Amino acid sequence: HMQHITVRLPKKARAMIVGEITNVFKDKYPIADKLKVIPEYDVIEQDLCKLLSPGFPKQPLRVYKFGSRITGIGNRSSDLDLFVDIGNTFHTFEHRASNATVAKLRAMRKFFCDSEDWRLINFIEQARVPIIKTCHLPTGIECDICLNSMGFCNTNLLKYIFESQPLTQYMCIYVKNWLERCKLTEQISTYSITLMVIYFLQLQALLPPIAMLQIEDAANQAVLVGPWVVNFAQKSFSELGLQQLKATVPVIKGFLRNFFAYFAKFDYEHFLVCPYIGQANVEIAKIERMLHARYSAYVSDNPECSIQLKKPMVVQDPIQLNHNVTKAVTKYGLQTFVDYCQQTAELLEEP
RNA sequence: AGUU
Repeated sequence: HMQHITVRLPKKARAMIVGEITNVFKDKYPIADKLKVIPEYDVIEQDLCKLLSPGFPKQPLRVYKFGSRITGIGNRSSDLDLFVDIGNTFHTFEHRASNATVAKLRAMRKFFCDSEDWRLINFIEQARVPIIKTCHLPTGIECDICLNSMGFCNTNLLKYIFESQPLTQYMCIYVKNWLERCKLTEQISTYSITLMVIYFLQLQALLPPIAMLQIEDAANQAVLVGPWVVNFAQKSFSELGLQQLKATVPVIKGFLRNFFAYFAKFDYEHFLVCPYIGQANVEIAKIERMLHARYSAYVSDNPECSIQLKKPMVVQDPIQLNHNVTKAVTKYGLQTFVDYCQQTAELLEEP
């Protein structure tokens, strides 16, 4: 009994949806806002610089913090993501880590192992973005350490979006928690659903297309990481012509109802979630011809690194345009997601 | 498949 039967929304999610929206945020939003900046992070950054510099003498070293804590959707149990730039690699793109990058990460491992200030949790060199997971013992904060600047770049984009249009931030906190209660996080990450929220609000004219923030003319040049444009015009929404909403409980509830209803009925077979273009009905069959000329040139030289479109669910990263962030979602995982969306939208209704 |  599979495709003809709806996957039942888990009880742990149902209780939270049917419970008042207020109790969702009463603690979670103020906590998430406070975790954007705490002094603990300066201790981590300084300790990490002190730890690793002797391992890379005569090379510049800068640490960049990113991820959910930094954008404003974290909680006390969230990891802190850290990009360690040794030797000015910020503007270098590696879809999969180079051997040189792996050798650098390998060399970093023994420092965390040897240092009493850090507990090594895992060393993941075979991931697309290899990482060292380690606990910073003085603060107790778990850190994911990588050698790839792109997550930092999209964090700064999210931070601008969230600060300009706080509704986005409230919605992301809600759907992050919904994913956890639905036990969907193995298939759909917090970052993936953040891009889905962004795209949904773009369709409502509440957020700009990312492409529109990256016009290349006399006033505005690109910051490039490989072929990707990672900066954006930090224009006020007043200049952009976009209204800025106060997120209230009824406002949030109404947008979340429409969010879940929209992704319950989205045609994942023919369309992709596309915060770069930020318009309705962006066709899987067309997207590769809609990107900037650097994309086509990049795939010409990296033919196995074009966006993976032959997948049940396509959500394109707005900066790293060759990345379908949901490429690992299975047909049954997508069916589960859409069913959960459908049931959540129903429970958020008030006829 | 593992950060975002």
